[PDB]
Amino acid sequence: NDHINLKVAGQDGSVVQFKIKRHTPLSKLMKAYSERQGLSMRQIRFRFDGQPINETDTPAQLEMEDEDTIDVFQQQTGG
Repeated sequence: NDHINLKVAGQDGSVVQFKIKRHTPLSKLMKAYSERQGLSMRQIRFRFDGQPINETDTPAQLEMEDEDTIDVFQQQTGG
């Protein structure tokens, strides 16, 4: 029954938690989050303690234990 409780805080004043294993990439959490929230899979950015992480993350997610907070933001910058 080992699961990581990630509390992602969206810039739109949205607080949502997710329960998953610490042996998989952020692609799962990011997708399930973006898909559940109301975004796209071509414009996302996860901020963890000022460290922009992509959906293809893993090492950092593995380093964690369970109690970790994140901040989902939307920044692309065109031009």
